[PDB]
Amino acid sequence: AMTEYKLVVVGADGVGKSALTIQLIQNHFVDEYDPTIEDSYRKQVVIDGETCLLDILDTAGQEEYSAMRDQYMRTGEGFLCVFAINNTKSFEDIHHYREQIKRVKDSEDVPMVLVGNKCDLPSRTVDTKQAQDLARSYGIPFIETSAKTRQGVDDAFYTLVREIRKHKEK
Ligand SMILES: C#Cc1c(F)ccc2cc(O)cc(-c3ncc4c(N5CCC[C@@](C)(O)C5)nc(OC[C@@]56CCCN5CC(=C(F)F)C6)nc4c3F)c12
Ligand SMILES: Nc1nc2c(ncn2[C@@H]2O[C@H](COP(=O)(O)OP(=O)(O)O)[C@@H](O)[C@H]2O)c(=O)[nH]1
Ligand SMILES: [Mg+2]
Repeated sequence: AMTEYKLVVVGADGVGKSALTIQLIQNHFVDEYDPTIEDSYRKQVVIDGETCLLDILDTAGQEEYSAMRDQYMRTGEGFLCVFAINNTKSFEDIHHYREQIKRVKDSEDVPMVLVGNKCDLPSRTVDTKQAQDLARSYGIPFIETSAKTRQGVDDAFYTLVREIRKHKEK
């Protein structure tokens, strides 16, 4: 049987969560994917010769807390925490997303990757030092992505899978 990995993509509206997920699954860049659609997508990919079936939750919608949303997020094995390099507020928000993951996982050691998306854009307000300092504080990898050019997309998802394996057997 394939090995299943439950991945969850989190961050502010507009950072590129859907664009990154669609690049991974469909190998194209979507300009305008409905900002309100939250769904789980499946990708079969071989990583270090293991056939993986990724279950990727592309988050969306309102800021709502419930036992049922808590429990859904608790089943996540690994999280991509995405901000956009031209969105200071999305970066500032990362501490909150990590706090919510740590709360439902009741752990400081949750497989996570910090993803700085939209690296193709010229209007950079979050410098790489800010990103690297935050990831080092959390003890997690940082990787710059462009969903537009596809730079870093495979790297972000494969690295998260490897972080999950390092944490737990699969
Ligand atoms: C996301 C998320 C999330 C986790 F990563 C882990 C466990 C969670 C448990 C929960 O019950 C709920 C969530 C969750 N759901 C939605 C969430 C959501 N919305 C609106 C912005 C776009 C969206 C896709 O992130 C959905 N937004 C926020 O925080 C939004 C901010 C901005 C305005 C004030 N909020 C707090 C904040 C800071 F910086 F203090 C960021 N968190 C969510 C959340 F924790 C969990
Ligand atoms: N230039 C550029 N635009 C992007 C990138 N990723 C997403 N976008 C655009 O930013 C907007 C929001 O992306 P979306 O994936 O809908 O964000 P989400 O709200 O986090 O799902 C869309 O117009 C995307 O085309 C990227 O890496 N570079
Ligand atoms: Mg989206």
